[PDB]
Amino acid sequence: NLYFQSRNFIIPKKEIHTVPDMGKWKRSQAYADYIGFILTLNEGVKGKKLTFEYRVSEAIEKLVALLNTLDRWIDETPPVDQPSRFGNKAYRTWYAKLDEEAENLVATVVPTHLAAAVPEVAVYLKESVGNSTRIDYGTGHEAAFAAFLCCLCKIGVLRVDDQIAIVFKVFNRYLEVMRKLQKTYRMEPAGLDDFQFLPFIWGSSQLIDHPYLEPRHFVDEKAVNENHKDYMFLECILFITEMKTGPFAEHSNQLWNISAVPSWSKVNQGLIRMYKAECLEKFPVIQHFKFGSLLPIHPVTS
Repeated sequence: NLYFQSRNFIIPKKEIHTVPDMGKWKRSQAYADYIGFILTLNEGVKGKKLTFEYRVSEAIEKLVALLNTLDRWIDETPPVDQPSRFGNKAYRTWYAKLDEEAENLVATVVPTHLAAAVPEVAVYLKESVGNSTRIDYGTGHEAAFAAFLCCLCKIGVLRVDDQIAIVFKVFNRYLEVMRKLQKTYRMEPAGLDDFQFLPFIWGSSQLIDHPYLEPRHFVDEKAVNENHKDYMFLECILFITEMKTGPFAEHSNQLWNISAVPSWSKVNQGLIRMYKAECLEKFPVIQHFKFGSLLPIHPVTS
């Protein structure tokens, strides 16, 4: 992609200020590029297990290392006894470290000739792990992580051969770290799932045309337990059953209803529509999205 020193980068800022601003978002270059990216990754993983032998580049290993740094800091930042009954205030300590170190982290991944991109790209990383004031996490934070990855593709740090690894290695790791934050700091949800959305899209794509596992099986704990290592969708269900009390039909009714859909292809197609409507076109969710040079607010070009 960008082989020569590049300097025209912009610190991303909010542009969806009120509900009327949703039109400029839907027409934006950023939206087109973002949904394009999600769908490109969705096609790439179709029919493949997490154990598929995919290419792992240096950039991918550096991204995993960046996530491991975040994980280490959780370990270094234990929960505290506190008066409040919701999220644990140690999250704020952990978040402060990420906020101060985000550019340094991103610089481990971005080559020298793209140094000027780091401040722009790091804003997406900073925005992808929850809210320090509320100690909550939602699908807007997840979207910020996907936007971070998208930026790295846009500047050529990640390439087309990396697309399986982006989902199966990097995003997969990110979800592990997010689950650890959610559980360790008792984060509140900021609906399909309390916290996530994308892994259900990419995960259902893995299972398209599966010869044995059908959507009805994801609400069978034994099928989940026996197959979760191969399938991101099933790993998400396992986390829910660990986190929630009582019958699945009652605590996760949307997913329960989805388990009745006849095929994973139809699950995938439906989840894409649902994501666009309930995340990307939902002001309270997507108002968080920031726009710079790489994911810009200007109308999409032809």
